[PDB]
Amino acid sequence: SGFRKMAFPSGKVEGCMVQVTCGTTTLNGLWLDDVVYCPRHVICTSEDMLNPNYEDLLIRKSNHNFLVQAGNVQLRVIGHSMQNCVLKLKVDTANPKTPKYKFVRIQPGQTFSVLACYNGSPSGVYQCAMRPNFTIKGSFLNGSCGSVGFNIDYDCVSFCYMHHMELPTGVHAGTDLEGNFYGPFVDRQTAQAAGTDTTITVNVLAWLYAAVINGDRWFLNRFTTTLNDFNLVAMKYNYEPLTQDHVDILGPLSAQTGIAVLDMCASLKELLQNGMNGRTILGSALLEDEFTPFDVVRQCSGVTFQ
Amino acid sequence: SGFRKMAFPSGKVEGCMVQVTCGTTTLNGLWLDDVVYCPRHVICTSEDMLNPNYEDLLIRKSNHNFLVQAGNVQLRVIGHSMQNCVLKLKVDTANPKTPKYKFVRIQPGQTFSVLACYNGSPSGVYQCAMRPNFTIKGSFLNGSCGSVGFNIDYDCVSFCYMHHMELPTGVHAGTDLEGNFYGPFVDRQTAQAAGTDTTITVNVLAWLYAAVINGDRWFLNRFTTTLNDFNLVAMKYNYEPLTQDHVDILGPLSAQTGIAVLDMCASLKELLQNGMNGRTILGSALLEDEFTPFDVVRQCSGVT
Ligand SMILES: O=C(c1cncc(Cl)c1)N1CCCN(Cc2ccccc2Cl)CC1
Ligand SMILES: O=C(c1cncc(Cl)c1)N1CCCN(Cc2ccccc2Cl)CC1
Ligand SMILES: [Br-]
Ligand SMILES: [Br-]
Ligand SMILES: [Cl-]
Ligand SMILES: [Cl-]
Ligand code: NA
Repeated sequence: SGFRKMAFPSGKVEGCMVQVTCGTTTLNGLWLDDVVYCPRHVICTSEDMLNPNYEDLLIRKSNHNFLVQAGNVQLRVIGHSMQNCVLKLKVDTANPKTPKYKFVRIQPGQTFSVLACYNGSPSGVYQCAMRPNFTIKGSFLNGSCGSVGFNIDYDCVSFCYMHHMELPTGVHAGTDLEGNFYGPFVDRQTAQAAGTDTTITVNVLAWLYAAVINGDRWFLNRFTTTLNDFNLVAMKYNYEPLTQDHVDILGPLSAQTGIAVLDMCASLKELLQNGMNGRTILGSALLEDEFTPFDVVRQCSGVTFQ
Repeated sequence: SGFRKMAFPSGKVEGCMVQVTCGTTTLNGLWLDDVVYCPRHVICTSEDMLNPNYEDLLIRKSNHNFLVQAGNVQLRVIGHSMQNCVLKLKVDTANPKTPKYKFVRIQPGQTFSVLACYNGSPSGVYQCAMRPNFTIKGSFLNGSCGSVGFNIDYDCVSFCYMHHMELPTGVHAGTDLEGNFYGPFVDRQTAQAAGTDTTITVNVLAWLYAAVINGDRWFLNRFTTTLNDFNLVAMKYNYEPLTQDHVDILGPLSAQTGIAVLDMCASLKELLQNGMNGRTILGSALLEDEFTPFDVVRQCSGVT
């Protein structure tokens, strides 16, 4: 029993973190095989950030303008290239600790673990979700760029996020490992701002299924709903629309608990209307939306406490 | 900016997890140098758990009764002994991945990271606090015994918890790595229950300082209080008493924000008496108590 924001064990990623320096700027890089990946903004000064021309900034650099440090060892850069907003530094040594990995671009609502790093050294690990507005609510300070997000389902690390910056509301923006930003964000100091965020409905439903698996049903009711009437209500509380794909993904949790998805939707409609009335669900006084259906299956028992 | 429940990176501990089997029972063990540590209840059948005489059950076991697997490698057991509620299996191979470590016993209110494991394989990491009632609100299923809790300082892992059991309310109990239980719990299938818990006041104050650092200041006010008047309110609301040592431990956060601890106590007193009036602090509608003052400094200063 229990239910916690559970990250993946971070060791396979810790062994890939390095420090990258270009001039006076230092940030983190990810060392996989003979390539170190990092935000291309490592080649900018603070002044360059208003309107950088990265092609022009990069042509002016040699391989030896990049210093890469892995623990106490300097790696020699032997090539460089830019792919979208990531810089790829080829080094003379393949990382002997490279795990089995892949790169995956995720969709809004998906979760991942973040290994926050500073100066190439890991500081901590926590879970995040890609918000519907393409930001993440992380915990990052100056020096954290280049920290990555990943999942490790089945011994393969799937890297899905690299940190590039903090927006004015204190939320975070970054790219996939091919250097494409999530959302409309750019690696330039523009007036970009996080759009209005919404709640990840399918994840709130998955977390209510977790609460039923763990033994609580107080929030259920005798009603059902159509999918369209549920979306018309949910959108008034700034919840994302629930699609038939989301209903399908909740199928295994519905089967384990015997609660039809549209009947859990009716329970959520009533929780939005009433609140908790001084109760909590899985230790929370608010509806949680950063556990996916897959995350609930990963953590909960496969037997419901009936 | 931002404030998350953050665990320590778990790699140094992952390299120490192994599977221990005794008869039909399999659980996790911690392999440091040439010793594997695990709960002593690994030697019990379900029937033995009702009234185990561990000395007698262990006297009936020899080295060959224990199978230890580290990944795909079988480690041969060459000695065994118990220390309190932990079994120590001496193995023929020293763990080449043993980190610098210590065994430390923590106090209620302190936090730590848990590496949940099953079949010797790490599955997940999360942050927990030792509650005032000596339980932990973990997340564990069958097969998780032997999972450990730890903190890291520089390169040294301080192991502080080994998982033994779940209580009827779904919370967890276990020992330090010397096998001494936290709380009045025993490794026997007999009636046991978590006692009434209380809220860790010093941690709620640390989290209010984290909220101010992150720009959430609505709960600040012109008032101050005294330690005695504040403690009368803490007692009424089932909060732990605040001591002068807690005021001193909050010193660095008080210096960083410029807010005296008794000034923040007056804010907490008003939140206890009035609620949040529909507002949230750091995204929470509850007063969070599983961040210590050091956890806030660690996260708000980027310690690696
Ligand atoms: O280390 C951090 C940082 C990360 N995360 C959080 C915090 Cl509080 C600081 N930096 C360091 C300088 C680099 N810029 C890049 C940039 C700023 C604004 C628009 C776009 C871009 Cl790409 C990011 C800021
Ligand atoms: O794997 C788990 C487990 C751990 N954590 C959570 C859950 Cl849901 C199961 N087991 C496995 C059998 C062993 N007993 C030992 C024991 C039971 C009752 C009183 C005291 C003791 Cl020490 C613990 C239960
Ligand atoms: Br006053
Ligand atoms: Br909450
Ligand atoms: Cl949590
Ligand atoms: Cl995968
Ligand atoms: Na005040």
